[PDB]
Amino acid sequence: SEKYFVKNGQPHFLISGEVHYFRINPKLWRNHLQLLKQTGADTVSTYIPWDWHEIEEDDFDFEGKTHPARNLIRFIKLCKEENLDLIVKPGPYILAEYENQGLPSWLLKKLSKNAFALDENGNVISPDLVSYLSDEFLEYTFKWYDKVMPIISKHQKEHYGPITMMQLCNEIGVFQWLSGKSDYNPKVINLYKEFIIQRYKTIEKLNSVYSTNYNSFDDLKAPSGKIKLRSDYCAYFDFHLFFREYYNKYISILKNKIRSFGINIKLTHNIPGWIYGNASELPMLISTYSEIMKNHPDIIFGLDHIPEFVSFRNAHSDLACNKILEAMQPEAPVWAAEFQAGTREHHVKAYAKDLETFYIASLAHGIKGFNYYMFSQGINPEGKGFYGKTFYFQTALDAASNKLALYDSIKKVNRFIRKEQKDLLRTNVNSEICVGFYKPYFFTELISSQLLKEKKLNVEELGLYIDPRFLREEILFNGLLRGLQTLNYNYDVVDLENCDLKSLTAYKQLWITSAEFMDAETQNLLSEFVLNGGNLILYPAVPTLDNYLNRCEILKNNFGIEFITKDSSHKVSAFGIEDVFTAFSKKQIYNDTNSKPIAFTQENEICGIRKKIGKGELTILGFAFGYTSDEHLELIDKLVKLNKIKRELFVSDKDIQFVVRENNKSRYIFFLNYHNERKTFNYRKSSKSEEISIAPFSYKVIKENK
Amino acid sequence: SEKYFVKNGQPHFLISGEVHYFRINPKLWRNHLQLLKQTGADTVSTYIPWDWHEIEEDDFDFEGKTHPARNLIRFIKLCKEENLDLIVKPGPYILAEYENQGLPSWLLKKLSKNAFALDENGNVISPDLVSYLSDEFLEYTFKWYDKVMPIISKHQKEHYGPITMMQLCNEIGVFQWLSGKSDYNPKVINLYKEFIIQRYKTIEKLNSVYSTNYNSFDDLKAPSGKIKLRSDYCAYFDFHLFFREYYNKYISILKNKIRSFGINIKLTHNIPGWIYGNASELPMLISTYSEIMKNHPDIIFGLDHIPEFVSFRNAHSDLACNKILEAMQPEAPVWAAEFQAGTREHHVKAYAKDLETFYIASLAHGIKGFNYYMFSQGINPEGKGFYGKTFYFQTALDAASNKLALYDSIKKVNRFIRKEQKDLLRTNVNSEICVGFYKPYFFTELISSQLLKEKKLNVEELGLYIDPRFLREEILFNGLLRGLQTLNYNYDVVDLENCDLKSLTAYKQLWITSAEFMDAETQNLLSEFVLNGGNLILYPAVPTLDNYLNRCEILKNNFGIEFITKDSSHKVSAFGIEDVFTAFSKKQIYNDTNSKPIAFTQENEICGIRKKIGKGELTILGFAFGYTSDEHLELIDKLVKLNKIKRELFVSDKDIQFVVRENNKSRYIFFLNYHNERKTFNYRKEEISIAPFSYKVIKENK
Ligand SMILES: CO[C@H]1O[C@H](CO)[C@@H](O)[C@H](O)[C@H]1O
Ligand SMILES: [Ca+2]
Repeated sequence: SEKYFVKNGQPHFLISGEVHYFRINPKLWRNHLQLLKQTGADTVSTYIPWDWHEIEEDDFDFEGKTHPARNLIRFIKLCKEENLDLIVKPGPYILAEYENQGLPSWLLKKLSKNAFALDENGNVISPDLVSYLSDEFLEYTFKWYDKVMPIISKHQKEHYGPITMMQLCNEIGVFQWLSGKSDYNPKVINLYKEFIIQRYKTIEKLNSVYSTNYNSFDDLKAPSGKIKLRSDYCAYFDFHLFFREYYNKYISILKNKIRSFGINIKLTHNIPGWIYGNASELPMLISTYSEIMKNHPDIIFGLDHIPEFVSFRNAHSDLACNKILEAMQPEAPVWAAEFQAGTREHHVKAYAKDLETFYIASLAHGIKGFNYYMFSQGINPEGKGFYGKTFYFQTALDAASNKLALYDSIKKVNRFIRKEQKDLLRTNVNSEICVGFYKPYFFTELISSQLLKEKKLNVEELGLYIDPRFLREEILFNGLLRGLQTLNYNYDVVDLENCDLKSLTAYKQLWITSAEFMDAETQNLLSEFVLNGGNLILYPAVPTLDNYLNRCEILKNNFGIEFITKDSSHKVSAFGIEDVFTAFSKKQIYNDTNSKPIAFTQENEICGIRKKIGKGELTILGFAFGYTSDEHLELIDKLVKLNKIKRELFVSDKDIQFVVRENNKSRYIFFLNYHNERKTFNYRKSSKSEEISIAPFSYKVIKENK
Repeated sequence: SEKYFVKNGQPHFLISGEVHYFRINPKLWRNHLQLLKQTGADTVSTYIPWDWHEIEEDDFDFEGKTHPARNLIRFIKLCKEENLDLIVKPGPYILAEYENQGLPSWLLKKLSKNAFALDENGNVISPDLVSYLSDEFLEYTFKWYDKVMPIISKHQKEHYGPITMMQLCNEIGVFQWLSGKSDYNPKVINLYKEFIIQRYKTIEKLNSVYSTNYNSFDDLKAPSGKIKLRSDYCAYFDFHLFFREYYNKYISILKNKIRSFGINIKLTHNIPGWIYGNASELPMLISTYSEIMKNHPDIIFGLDHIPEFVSFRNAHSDLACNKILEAMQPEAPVWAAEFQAGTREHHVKAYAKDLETFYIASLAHGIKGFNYYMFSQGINPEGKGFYGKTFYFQTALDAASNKLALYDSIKKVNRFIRKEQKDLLRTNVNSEICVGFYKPYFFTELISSQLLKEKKLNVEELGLYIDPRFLREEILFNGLLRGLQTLNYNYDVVDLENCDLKSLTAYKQLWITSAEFMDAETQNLLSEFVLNGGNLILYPAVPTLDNYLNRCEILKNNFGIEFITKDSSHKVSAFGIEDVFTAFSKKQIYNDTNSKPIAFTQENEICGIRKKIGKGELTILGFAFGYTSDEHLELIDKLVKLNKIKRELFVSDKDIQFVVRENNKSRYIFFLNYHNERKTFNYRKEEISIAPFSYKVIKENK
């Protein structure tokens, strides 16, 4: 059942290293490639920068005619001579801390104003930020493709060349994110108007959903400014839906152009979202790719992991991100397109002894392939560095090809991977818990994010109290998922959109973190889940509204629930745990009918119940908790034990993390110490104990035959 | 010349541990105190919560009549029996994750609406947030003081009781910081109007400074909402000055009440500002106490240090805070009133091996005393915790007085401190670099902060491009100060306000991080400094405006500077360093008559010059850099070397931090490894290995 890369009909662990030929003395390219191969890597990865190769308009150099490091053709031939497969990434954007994010200086000087991303006042957001579907931008992008794509096509694996994969552009939308200023370019606003007319057909239908009074579609403007009315929320919701279709149109245009050159290799894209060493916003960015992933089964998305350090402060980010990619892309392996090696920022250190633990933790956490980014340091030639002359620090090789401390860490990890990959790639973890991923709670990058300038969404002005970003960051990502990982309970994540009921029936529990709104399809799905025999844990709210904040009481009615919303102390009791601190004064107070009351407010009013419905079980908690106290871990533990779920190991130190991965042949036990303490502990299988000592911020791996 | 606590006429390192009697079973009070003493700690510290002792209106229990943990008198007696001095903190606010931040529930139910802090519409901001100068709030505070202060008075050291210091209230102004909201209670606004009338005298004078069109003071409304006009910036600037006076009025009323009971012990206050393990906002909180510090030489402010971890990610925060407090409070020792021990937050781990290294780094960085907060965990009685049942985790003792991992680390550090205190407390570092602290750049807690989600200050709307918070956080705190500490160059900080020219002449360089605005007094000070023989480094702007954004070009004119502001690539070259990334497209381009050009834009326009002015030297850079590349460290190193300043040691590993502390007889070398790497190195003016996130201290006789 596992998804993994295959080479010659056998499991293959993809081990790539990033080596920027354009930032390395070409007399040293062969030494970099040999030293990468000698770590057991099978692949090398590089950007092909448009700025570097189209040196002036219609003046192309791929042969080193004008600068030796423009000799892409020679770099491709060296990869083949040194038995490395090649990933190529020709943009048009590369970012890569390259001046203008990779776009030619001559291009950005020549483009007219209507090629750029524009704010609502019509001003350029950034002199290096184009509008993706600008006619002018795509014409010049196509002329760049006309020159680089025949080279890529010629050198594909099917023609005995080394090229196995190509990335389209780079982290689509990472700029509408890192300004939260969204693109109000008129090509964009016109496509949005077409989208709305296609979605609603008549202004009367749009007015019935939004509760607006427009006389025609000509009166409807792109939403801007703060959300003050439920009608503003509806307009922005559709504007988020529109941006997902817009990014799908962009990548669709690039893909159709590439395929016309006879390029049949695997196409990729890369997911941004780590900043300052955690990834709690990454799920919002992956949600922007929802329409690409539905329409392009042949484009594999990989993660850009930037942990910066490896401790309890960020231990849950990589696992929650790996699980959420698997939920949105269940038919392809989970892989890291960019897998931190060294640091992009001199002042933000990357220690070999941290990253080595991150690499092993990533294996425990189900990664199936990765591209060390950056394996080799670079030096920017010709002033091309966005932020300074040196590209990356504390890498595996310096720019001169000297081995640095990280080289032996990568060789060690790669050696274990090559020894074990045949069994390790086929291992699963036994997850008895499924956590639901409700994508619409994530569709807020225009109105609510850690990066956005202006907070545009204030749910209280809409008569709501549960903010979808607060729910998905603090109750779900930093709360439930952090809590389950800390307690060593395995979970899977499932996308609730078009979700097959038969996928959900394998789990002992389904956990749904709900706001006051949820679409009829999902309310119906969860109703059927419980009636047919499922066990559902649902908090902090029974929803009563749909995605447009119109009445939808399907789940409430199907579960026989009556409630009133009342103010009380933040503290509740639940399952006999006193002084559980909850996020809101407002709580759902349930009437006790045909139920067991299991949580109480300070006034002893019922704010949680358990009941039997058809063949299934329902636990509802009308209050919000993440993981900000010890009472929160005790509560998660109690809820898991309601269905007699057990950890795989008894471990004497509750602060040790572990993962058991197994197939029919092999069992791997991964122990992870995310803490600055040398820990001595003992363990045994849940169905004579072994003693282990583990260093600070370190790991152990045990293999068992059978 | 050093400032330090004294005991028996000798230097004394103040070692206190926080132990909340009201959160510990009283059968275990003695065991907690004995275990604290056995670490070498000399003092114990606690709040005395108003809510806990005035159990109903005018019903006081200090003797455990109604709950055994209300026996304050017994706890004071145990402190004396167990040979510990005591710091008491009776509020009225204690915060301390205590319900209602320590105020009685019966008081908050009874107060009239006009006793509360109000929003601009007259709505109560929070049911536990009083107006500091409310007559009804102060009447009830005075009735609390009338019961608790005679007990404190009787138990002073003077009367062979254990009480040696007392804190007034707790983190005054903290609620306005966390919310970004000011108190618009009409009594506060009337005091603001009196402040403005006092400052300007006539509506004509205020109109001339603000460019307003008022016919009288009656037209004048307290500022609110986003700053759109230069006149709104002016009004908000004086609103910040007003709150600094308002906090001084409040602490003065408490102080005078306390002194009326014959309480002659040392009075204290505490400074917050750490967020997620860094402290780049704490200087803004120091700045809120400017008027208290000028008017109360006898109130010692201590720091609340909350590092959470110990690495290169936050290594610079505690030194920069200790140096700024020394600048603002030169006649008292720098001490930590709340010195992290364990963690307030279960999910935010506090490792003994991190905190041990933080404690030794704090000695390197000039700390003279501290109070481990929390030495002892607590259990909230009777649901009185703001949060869950437990108060703090990973402390030295759990609430039951079980020893935890931190206990042995604190005992080890305290043993070293007691062994070395007589000499270590009398050591200083030799700073040849002085960095200017310009308080008006910090006066922004109501309009621009890390906690204020919706920014009210947008300098581009005012025709400015250098934001004072960006400057003070990224160019100063996380840039210059981080860079100097990383490069192992000693610096001192100086308060530029009413600054003595004679004090600046000890230094070989003065570094000024300047926005486009600077008051006439500071422009004149820097003018006189250079003309008299000083070496000034000034960036990223020669200022041309005063604090009210009215023309003021004293420094520009006295230095013969001309410039045009022009847009160019972010990257410049400086002192032959190529590809120096700068924060702004806009840069100052200088006329170079009588000057030497030393920095260039991508098109070779002059964005930095050196010049001789009178007996002194000027280096002006018309661009902003912090520390976000290796070129930035190269540029700081070149600037320091312009005046032949040298590090004290050659250390073979540049990523080892050191501090040399000296007096006439004794030298201490502190080696700090802020990295996850075992490092081996040698040093000279001898080959040593230091574990990850660890330290080594070397003694040299001179
Ligand atoms: C500009 O984008 C870069 O920085 C952001 C913010 O850290 C990352 O999320 C992203 O993966 C990286 O490519
Ligand atoms: Ca001149």
